[PDB]
Amino acid sequence: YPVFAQQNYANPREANGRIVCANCHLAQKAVEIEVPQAVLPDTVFEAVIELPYDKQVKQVLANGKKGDLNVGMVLILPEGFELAPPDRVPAEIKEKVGNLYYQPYSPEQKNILVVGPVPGKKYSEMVVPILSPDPAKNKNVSYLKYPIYFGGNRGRGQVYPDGKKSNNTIYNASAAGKIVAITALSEKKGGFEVSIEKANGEVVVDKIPAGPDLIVKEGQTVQADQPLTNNPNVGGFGQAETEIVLQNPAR
Amino acid sequence: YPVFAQQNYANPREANGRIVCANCHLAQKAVEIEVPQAVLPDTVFEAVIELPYDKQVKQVLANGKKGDLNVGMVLILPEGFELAPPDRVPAEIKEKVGNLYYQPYSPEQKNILVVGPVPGKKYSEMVVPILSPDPAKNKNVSYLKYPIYFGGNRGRGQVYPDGKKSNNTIYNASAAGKIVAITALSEKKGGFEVSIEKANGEVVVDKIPAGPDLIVKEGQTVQADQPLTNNPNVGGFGQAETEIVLQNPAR
Amino acid sequence: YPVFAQQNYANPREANGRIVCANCHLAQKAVEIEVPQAVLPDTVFEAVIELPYDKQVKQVLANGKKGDLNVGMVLILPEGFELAPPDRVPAEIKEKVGNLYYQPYSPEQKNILVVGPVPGKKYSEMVVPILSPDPAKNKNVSYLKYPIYFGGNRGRGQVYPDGKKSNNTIYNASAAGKIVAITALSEKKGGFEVSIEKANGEVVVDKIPAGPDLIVKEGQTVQADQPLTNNPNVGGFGQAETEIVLQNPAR
Ligand code: HEM
Ligand code: HEM
Ligand code: HEM
Repeated sequence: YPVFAQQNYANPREANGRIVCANCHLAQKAVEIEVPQAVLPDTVFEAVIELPYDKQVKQVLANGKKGDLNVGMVLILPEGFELAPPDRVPAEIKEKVGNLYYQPYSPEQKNILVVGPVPGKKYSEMVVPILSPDPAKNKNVSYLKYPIYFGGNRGRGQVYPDGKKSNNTIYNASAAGKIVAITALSEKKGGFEVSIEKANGEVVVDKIPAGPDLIVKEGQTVQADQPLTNNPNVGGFGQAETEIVLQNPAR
Repeated sequence: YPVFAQQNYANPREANGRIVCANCHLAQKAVEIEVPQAVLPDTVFEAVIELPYDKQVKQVLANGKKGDLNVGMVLILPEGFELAPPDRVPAEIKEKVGNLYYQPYSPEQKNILVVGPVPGKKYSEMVVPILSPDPAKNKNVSYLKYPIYFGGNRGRGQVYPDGKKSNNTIYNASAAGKIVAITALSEKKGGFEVSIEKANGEVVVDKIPAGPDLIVKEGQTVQADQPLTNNPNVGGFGQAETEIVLQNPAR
Repeated sequence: YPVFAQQNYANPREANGRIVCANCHLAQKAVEIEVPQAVLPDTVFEAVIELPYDKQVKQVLANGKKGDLNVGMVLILPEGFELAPPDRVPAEIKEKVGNLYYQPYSPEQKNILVVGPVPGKKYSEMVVPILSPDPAKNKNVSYLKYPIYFGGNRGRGQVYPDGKKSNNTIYNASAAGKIVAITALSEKKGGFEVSIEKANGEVVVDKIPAGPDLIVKEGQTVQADQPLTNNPNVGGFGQAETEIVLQNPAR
């Protein structure tokens, strides 16, 4: 979740421009963002983001069951830009925003906003109220064309903060050998146990949680790291970059 | 504690199933819950929950020493279901339950119960006396197969409501540089103070409470937010789910 | 803006005499400046500048729309000359000067004045109240014929300090190929996305902000750097040079 990024990465955007969500949300899926080409200083504007996907397709949940997807994002704005205060957000805009609670990536990064998890059904499109800075009061900001970086995700990740794989990813053979057995993990607790008899005769047992479907058969020989299941993931992460000009007014 | 969730989260369960304890109890540790396949209306059934862990493995305590772990949990029951009143719990069951005090998440949420902190050595397994609602009198409940969500934790968390870290977690360098000095935080209580000479001459001192162990030496160089200690945490949070059929008496 | 020059160029005039505004305001447009041929020591005189342009012609704004042009300038006076303080400017002149706030290029360069952005509608002609030095006190100056350099602009520039293009300039193809598609960058705010399929099947997408007009069509084949739009710029930067004699009054 955005909280996983926050708790494990001080900067959500890596040197090459990759947003850290990608370190765990391994599938790529297009997203979009639009902001006005230009805005006056100390003015509230809207950032409209889209995280499209097929609402009819459900995902594997942590409990192994199928369910709806949820969305989240991280928006990296120029230094000085901030989430617009509620007292600066017009009712018409609060209406478009809805019941969302944008938060700064950290108290020391008010220019980086996150939100989520929130229902994909209702928030595949979101509006972010942003307050532009004033170069006349903030020496760290100028009347320039500034880049804006966006990262948007839908669906559960493939790996956890501890490095363990979630049940929403591909599982591969720990060793090469003949599959001598495939046992159902339980009755309520789905999953499987794949026994691989190595060339030396030792048997290893690979545990596979419920979620992914097996693509291997008993008696089948597999190579080490060969996929033993398909990929159950139906979600993905996408990035988009845009820009905005902080106008320099004067009459 | 379960109270932290109560004081900070209105709903302990998020849309995808994640239970809020996960926000501060970063370690994942399986748990189990079992209830009868079905139950008649207005009847007391027992929910048996387990929070297994090696009782021989001591955890880091707040004072810096190693000691026993406590357990806690949040149980999400369908509306209408509540803790069975004492006058409805048979002597036999009260004896199994023990001196546990299950409390509603809030006065308006009797269908959500919590317990803890309580000694894991004595409560690694618990019995919760539940009273099934009566569709005949409660129109908000019907004869359906109802889900039951459980979240159980053992061991101290890694972060508090305000973001501060406990001493039962990993401490990382607050800045990149070379460790020019490592001093004891407390002469007698342990803990450390690692002085890091930044790449700009400026020296910073990172305080490390007693509890975790240092994995860096004097003169060593470290990167921004690089592990200065191990991860002392031996506990964990886990979620389990189940279901029960609210039976309609024939005749 | 004049501030871009101030923040990026220590000296607004290069050795060859080109004024730094020209590094970003690529269209040359005549300007005029007049100062009397001579002035007495410690005397307030006027510099009358003209930044002519067709007031009926609107320019492209940063937001993509059309609007008025702002003007600004840099005035390089001989060492010792400065903006005449208010107490030394006759109401007659202050009235001509209007509500303009001439400022030194930097605190150390009182002899170099800048102003703007200000509306060209009202300030296409400006009056600058200058105080001549006195070789009797400022021995760094004498009774000579001194050069004066002027740089005046109107309209938005073509490139920012970081090299990014503004939307008030020509956009060219990033690579040679055939335009396989042209879509709106913004559904309601304009702008375009030109898809160029180059020889080896690869496709690149050039983003053109709202402002310039496309001079190309889908199905058309272009060459690298070939203009994809017109030049929306209707403003311009001009320089002028004059001189003034610091008189040595009979004694
Ligand atoms: C970082 C800014 C970031 C975003 C964006 C993000 C979003 C996100 C959402 C919306 C969910 C819920 C999806 C759903 O369909 O329910 C979610 C879930 C998981 N994430 Fe995530 N996530 C971001 C970053 C990261 C990082 C850096 C990690 C881990 C270190 C990570 C991992 C995961 C995992 C695992 C899940 C699934 C949780 C589960 O229910 O099993 N994410 N993320
Ligand atoms: C919510 C339902 C929830 C549970 C379950 C839970 C349990 C729990 C226990 C039983 C302890 C004590 C364990 C021990 O060995 O002493 C405990 C301790 C801490 N918790 Fe917790 N906790 C739940 C939720 C949360 C939340 C949301 C936070 C904070 C915002 C949180 C944090 C912590 C921390 C830190 C501790 C350590 C306290 C200390 O001894 O210093 N918990 N929790
Ligand atoms: C320096 C002495 C200098 C002057 C004079 C000048 C003036 C100027 C004005 C008055 C404007 C506003 C015009 C309008 O119609 O809105 C303006 C705008 C831009 N400038 Fe400029 N400018 C001078 C110098 C420079 C320099 C050296 C740069 C860049 C490093 C530069 C660039 C631009 C750009 C681009 C703009 C457009 C800003 C926008 O509205 O998007 N100028 N300048």
